[PDB]
Amino acid sequence: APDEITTAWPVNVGPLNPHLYTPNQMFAQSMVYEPLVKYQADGSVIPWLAKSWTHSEDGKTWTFTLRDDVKFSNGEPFDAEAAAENFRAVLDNRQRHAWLELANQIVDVKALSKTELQITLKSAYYPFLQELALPRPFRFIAPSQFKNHETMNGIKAPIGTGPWILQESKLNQYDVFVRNENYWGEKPAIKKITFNVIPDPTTRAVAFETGDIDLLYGNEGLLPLDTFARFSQNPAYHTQLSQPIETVMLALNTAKAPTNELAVREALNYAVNKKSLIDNALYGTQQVADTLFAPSVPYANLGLKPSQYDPQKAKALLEKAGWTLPAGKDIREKNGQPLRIELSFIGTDALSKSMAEIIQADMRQIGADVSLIGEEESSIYARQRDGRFGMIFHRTWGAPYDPHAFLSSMRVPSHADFQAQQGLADKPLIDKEIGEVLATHDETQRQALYRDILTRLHDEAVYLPISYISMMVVSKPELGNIPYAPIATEIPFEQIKPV
Ligand SMILES: O=C(O)CN(CCN(CC(=O)O)Cc1ccccc1O)Cc1ccccc1O
Ligand SMILES: [Cl-]
Ligand SMILES: [Cl-]
Ligand SMILES: [Cl-]
Ligand SMILES: [Fe+3]
Repeated sequence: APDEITTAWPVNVGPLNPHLYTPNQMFAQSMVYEPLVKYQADGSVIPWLAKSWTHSEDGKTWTFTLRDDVKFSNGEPFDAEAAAENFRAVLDNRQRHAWLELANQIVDVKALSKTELQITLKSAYYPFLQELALPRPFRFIAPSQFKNHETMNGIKAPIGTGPWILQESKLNQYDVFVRNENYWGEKPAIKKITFNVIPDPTTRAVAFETGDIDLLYGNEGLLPLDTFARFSQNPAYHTQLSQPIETVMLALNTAKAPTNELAVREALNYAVNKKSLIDNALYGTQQVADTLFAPSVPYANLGLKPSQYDPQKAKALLEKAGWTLPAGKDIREKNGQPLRIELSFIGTDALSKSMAEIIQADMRQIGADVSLIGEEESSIYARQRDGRFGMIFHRTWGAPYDPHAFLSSMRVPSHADFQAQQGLADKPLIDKEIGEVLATHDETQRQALYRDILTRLHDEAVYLPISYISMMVVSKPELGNIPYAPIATEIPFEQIKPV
């Protein structure tokens, strides 16, 4: 059976409501549900469920011409009415989509005919098409599967137009997908995909070694990185490591002592030998990051000055700010108060703990006492939401979220980035400029605004960028080369071709 594969995920795929978040898993929502326009690696979108579109003067009114040959997996038609109903269902839950500015921008969605769909916006929102292309929430479930003409209170069957259909799910055991034999587009070569629920990274590696799974595909947490490196030399196996997809960093709390001091945040940014951190904890598998966004990120090639590892400079910065060493102690003090910073992380995540131990050791060497606070996932999520941290691990979102959607979300108070930035004197100016950059028509102004926002965030040392991380693959050689999807959160199962 070379047209059936078995893979793994730490949890079940969830209900596969196209319009909700946890516990829905994005890769799976993307397997079943499809967008009007599809994101491509080059930053553009191509026609998808919409074959063409135009906008008014006045980029506020958009009219999409939809395909007329698409059916949902249950045989019901996809048309402008079905699409319009989906937009209504999403926007009936508007507050849950605040992070995504398109959700605050849509004023009206109307089916003008079976094939003409009209969307009107508040303002001329530039990233409109890219946001329609996201895994969620703007993808389409058969409206017959709404509950009481909504999706925010749940759905019936997870019926999409996509190339995969969920066959069955068993909580804490597995999820099975089958090829859609009535897909409007190209038939996948793979007919069946089974996801075994395997929460532990070493258990996932063991399941591969035993032959129990055929494919593992994910970020730096996919499997232990020492094991991945051994696998890459094993001629019985296939492995891949993509080019970097996003940044991993610390976020520093500018509203909490002692990270409220610019000098402290600058010093911390000179204290870490990132190459050593990566060679120590990540087995050399990732790239050093010195800016929030890699220079390859749209609008982010700004020539920002890196803070290279320089513990002499880190110490001098702290000294100048009045943090000095008592005899004969290693931890600096100012006004008799110790230079102590809490780093909270998920206590069961071994990679986080490994990185945190390295960070603690590096910062001790410059006289900062980092306290490691390892907690359960729920408590960490609460800390980020509410600003109850000194430092936390954080990551960017990858294409096409970076930079515009990541920046957009910095304005949302109940999230880590706003919370980390809350202490900055220029936070209001930053949030103003983020609003402006999303709305601006003037392309030179757009570049200037991105420059200013990213330059302030960099110069104010809000983050401590660590690494640009890659997607990783481990596979049975019989599966062949495994492609990557343009959207960092999607897995392109329909492009796998064992041939
Ligand atoms: O992540 C948040 O801060 C809030 N999420 C909005 C932005 N995410 C997009 C999304 O969830 O679709 C960004 C994102 C990008 C890439 C991978 C994962 C990911 O979540 C919504 C969100 C809400 C509840 C639980 C988990 C969630 O992700
Ligand atoms: Cl989740
Ligand atoms: Cl490797
Ligand atoms: Cl001072
Ligand atoms: Fe999210």
